[PDB]
Amino acid sequence: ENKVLYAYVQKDDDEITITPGDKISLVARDTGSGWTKINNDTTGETGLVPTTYIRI
Ligand SMILES: [Mg+2]
Repeated sequence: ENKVLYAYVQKDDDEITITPGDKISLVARDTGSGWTKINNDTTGETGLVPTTYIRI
């Protein structure tokens, strides 16, 4: 299953918070920015997180 490995707190409007154990789903893979767009179904939010912090 998809995983949050490392916690990240939102820092700009396009980002979202993730914490280990949250249920996530992919929106769009990183194209070279270092960020992946996801949904966090635990929190209900959608946006960018650092790619290395998750496994999708
Ligand atoms: Mg912005």
